[PDB]
Amino acid sequence: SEESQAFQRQLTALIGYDVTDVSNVHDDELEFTRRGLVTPRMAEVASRDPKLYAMHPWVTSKPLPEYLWKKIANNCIFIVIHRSTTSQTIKVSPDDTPGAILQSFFTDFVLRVCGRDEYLVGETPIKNFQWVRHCLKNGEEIHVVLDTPPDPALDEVRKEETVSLWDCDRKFRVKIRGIDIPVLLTVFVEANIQHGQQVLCQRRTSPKPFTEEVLWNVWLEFSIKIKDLPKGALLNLQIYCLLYYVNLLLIDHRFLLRRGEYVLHMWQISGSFNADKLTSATNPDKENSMSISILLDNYCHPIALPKRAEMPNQLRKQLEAIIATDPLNPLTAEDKELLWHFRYESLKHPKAYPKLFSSVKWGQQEIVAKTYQLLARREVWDQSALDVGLTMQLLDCNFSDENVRAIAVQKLESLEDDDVLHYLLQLVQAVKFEPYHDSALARFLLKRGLRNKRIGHFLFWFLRSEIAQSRHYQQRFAVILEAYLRGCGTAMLHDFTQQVQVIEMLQKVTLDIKSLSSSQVISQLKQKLENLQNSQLPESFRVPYDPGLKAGALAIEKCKVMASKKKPLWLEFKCADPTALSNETIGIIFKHGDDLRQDMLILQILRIMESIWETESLDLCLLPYGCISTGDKIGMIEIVKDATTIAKIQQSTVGNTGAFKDEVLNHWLKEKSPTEEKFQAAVERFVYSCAGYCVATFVLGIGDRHNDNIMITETGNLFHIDFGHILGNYERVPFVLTPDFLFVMGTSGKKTSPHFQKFQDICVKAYLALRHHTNLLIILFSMMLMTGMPQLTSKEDIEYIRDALTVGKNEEDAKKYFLDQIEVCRDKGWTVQFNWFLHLVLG
Ligand SMILES: CNc1nc(C)c2cc(-c3cccc(CO)c3)c(=O)n(C3CCCC3)c2n1
Repeated sequence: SEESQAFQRQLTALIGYDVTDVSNVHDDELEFTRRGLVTPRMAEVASRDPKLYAMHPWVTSKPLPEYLWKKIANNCIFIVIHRSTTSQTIKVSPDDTPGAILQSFFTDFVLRVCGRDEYLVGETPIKNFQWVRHCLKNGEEIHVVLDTPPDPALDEVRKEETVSLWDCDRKFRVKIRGIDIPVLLTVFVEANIQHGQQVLCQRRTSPKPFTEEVLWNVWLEFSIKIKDLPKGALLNLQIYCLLYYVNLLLIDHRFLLRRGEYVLHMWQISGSFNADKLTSATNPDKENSMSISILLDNYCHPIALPKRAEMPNQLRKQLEAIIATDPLNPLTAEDKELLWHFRYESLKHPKAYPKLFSSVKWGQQEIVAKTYQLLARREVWDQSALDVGLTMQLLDCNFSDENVRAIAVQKLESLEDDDVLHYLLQLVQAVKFEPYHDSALARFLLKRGLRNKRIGHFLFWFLRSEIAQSRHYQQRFAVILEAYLRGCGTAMLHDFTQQVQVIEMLQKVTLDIKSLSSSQVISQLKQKLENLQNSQLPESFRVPYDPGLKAGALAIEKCKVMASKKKPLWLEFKCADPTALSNETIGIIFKHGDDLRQDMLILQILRIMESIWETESLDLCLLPYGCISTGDKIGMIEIVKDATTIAKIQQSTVGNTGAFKDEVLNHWLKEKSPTEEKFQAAVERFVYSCAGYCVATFVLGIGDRHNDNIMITETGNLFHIDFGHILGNYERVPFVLTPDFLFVMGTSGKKTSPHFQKFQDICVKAYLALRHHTNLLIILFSMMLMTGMPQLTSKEDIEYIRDALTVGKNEEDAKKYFLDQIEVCRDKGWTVQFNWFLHLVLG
C-alpha cells in the first residue's frame, strides 16, 4: 500500500529517529527484531478488551491504607455527580462497584472525572480507584460528570499484511587489521571476551606510535574454545595509550558464531562503568570518529550454537550467611565454589539465585549445561511471592544469559498494572543491559505498553527521551517505540501527535529566548507565544507528566522568562476541559541545561519510597512532582502551585544577606494560613513532610542540599527539587533540618518540644521501613547510577547506599545511627547553609 508508506513517515517523526535507516548498522539484528516484535504486538492488540482499553481505568488491588480509613466518616464516601449543571451528591459504600453508583441513580453511560481524562469504569470497588484514593489523601471532593463512553472504534489499528559449535575445539581467535583516526603516544588494542561483566579471556597487541593510521595484521588467539563461547558473549575491542571502545556479540541473534570482516566505528570516552559501555551499537559519526578493523577467521563456517547428597553444619551455616548478605557484598572464590557445589541446596532459596547464578563459569560449556539443568528445577523460584528487588538483580549488568534473565521477566508478568507504573522507568532503563535487541523484557514492556493506555503513554515518553539523547541506545529503543506505535491505536497515535507538535515548538521557543541572554527580552517571549497560539499549536494536548490532564490555550499574560543563569520559560496553560471543577491553570517549566534524566530517576525512586511506606501505613507526604526529559539537557517540569523556595522566604525578611533568621518560616506559615487552626495542619504537614525528605534524601545521598533547592507550600508541604545539580555535577551535614524547620516544630536550641519528638518517631519508623527493603533500594539505586549518572559511578559511589541503609546493623543499632544523624543537624545549625551561600552565591 501507500497508506503504509506515508504512515512510516509520521511514526518516524513521532519517534524522532528513522529506524528503517541503515547507515549505522553492520548486520540485520534490528530489522530482525522489528520483524520479531510484529507477533507480540498483534498478539496483545488482538487480546485486549477494546472497552476497558478505551477508558483505561486506573485500578489498584492493594489494601486501602490506614490513614485513608481513619479519614472516612463511616463506610460512607461521597461523590458529587454532574450533568447539565444540575449537580447532586450521593452516599456510597467504599465497596460500591462503579456501575452500581448508577443502578443507584436511576432507582448506556459511564462516570467520568471532572477535569480529567479519567473514568471510573469496570468491575472494581471505588475504594480501589487511584483518583478516589487521591481525593481522600489530600481531602477534596469526588466530582464526576455522568457522560458518554468513548468509542473503541477509535482505537482500531491500521491494517497489517551446518556444523554445530560444540563440535569445534580450536581456541577462538580474531585478527586485528588495525585502527585509523582521521584527526589527532603509544597505542595498543585490547580484545576482551566478556559475559555479563565477567571477563573470560583477554589479549592485546604490541604497542605502536600513535599515528593517523595503525595496522598490526596480527592474530590474537584466545584461551576460549569455540564451543565454550556462551550465547551473549561480547568481543570487546578497546584502545589505550583508555580512549575508545566498541563491542560485537560473538554469537548472533540467529545463534551463529560471527565470522567475517568488520569495520566498527568506535565510542570516545569523556572526562569505571556505565551502561553505554556495554552497547552492541556503533558510533554513527564517522567523519570524526576513531574506527577499528578486524577479521574473524572464516572458512565455511555455519556455526551453530544449539539450544543432592547432604550437608555438614558449618557449611550450611557458611551458606546461609552468603545467601544473607546484600546485593553489593562481593563473592569470594571460596564463596562461589561453595554456592556451586551446594547449588541444589541453593536453589531452594530464591534469595540465593543472584549469588548462585553469578558463581557460574559461563566460559565453560559443561557448566552452563548444568546450570541449565538447574533452571529446569525452578519450582521454588516459580512458587514464591513476587519479590521485585530480587527480580531486579537478575536483570542488571551482571547477568548476560537470557535464560536467567527470562525467569526474572517471568516473575514480572504477574505485577498488577499499578506496579508496572512504579518500576516502568527503571525496567525501560533495564533494556540497556540486555545483550540482544529482542528480549523477554523488551517484549514485556511492549505487552504491558499495549494493554494499558497509562503505561503506554509513559512508555512512549520514557523511550522517546532515551532515543533523543543516547546514540548508544536509540536504535534499539526506536525499534521498541515503533512496535508500540503500530498497535496503540490511531486514537492515542493521534494524541501522541498533538503532544509532540506542541512540546517541540515550546522547546525551540525556549532555546531561542535563552539565546537572547531583561526588559528587552520579556517582550519576545510574549510575542512568539502568540505566533504559536495562532494556527499551528493545536487546540489542546495531554500534559505529558500527567496523562489525565489536557492543556488548552496558553496564557501569555502569565508566562515569562526567569532569573536563572539559563533562561527557563514559566509557561501557564488553561485546562482544555470545561467539566473542570476549578479554574487554576496548568503550570509547566521548560528548561535547557538541566539533565532532567536524573530528576526523573530520583523522582521515581521517591514514589517507590512513598509506596514502601504505604505497606507499613505511614504517609510522609512527599511531592514527587511530574518531570519529563524530552532531549539532552532539555525537558519540562510540573509546577507545584502556591510554593516557594525556602531561601526566598529568607530573602523575604532578610534579603540577599544570608544572615539567616531562625524564625521567618514559622512566620511565613501563619501569614499564609487561613486561620490558626488549618495553620496547625500546615505545621503537621511539615513535620511528616520534612522527615520524609530527611530520610529519602539521606538514603540517596542527596540530603546535603542548598537552600534555594528546597521548597514549601503556603499549606505546609515541603519538598526538594533540582536533583539534577548535585549528583549531576558533583564540612557537611546528613540532610537538612535547619533552625527554621526545628523552630516550626516547636524546638529551639537545646530544648525538645513534642512535635519534634514526633518528627523523630517518624524519621525512625520511616528510616527502618526502607531498611526492610535494603535489597530493593540497593538495586534500584545501583541501576540508577549506571544508566543515569554519567561518569559518577566508580562503584565507590554505589556502595554509599549500603552505609546509609546501615546493612549489618540491628534495628536498635539503627534507630540510634539516624538520631545521631538528626543530631549532627542540631549541632551544625547554619554553618552549612551559610556555607553553601558563601559558595553558591559567590564562592
Ligand atoms: C512554584 N512551585 C514550583 N514547583 C516546582 C515543582 C518547581 C520545580 C523546579 C525545578 C527546577 C529544576 C529541576 C527540577 C526537577 O528536579 C525542578 C523549580 O525550579 N521551581 C521554582 C524555583 C525557582 C523558580 C521555579 C518550582 N516551583
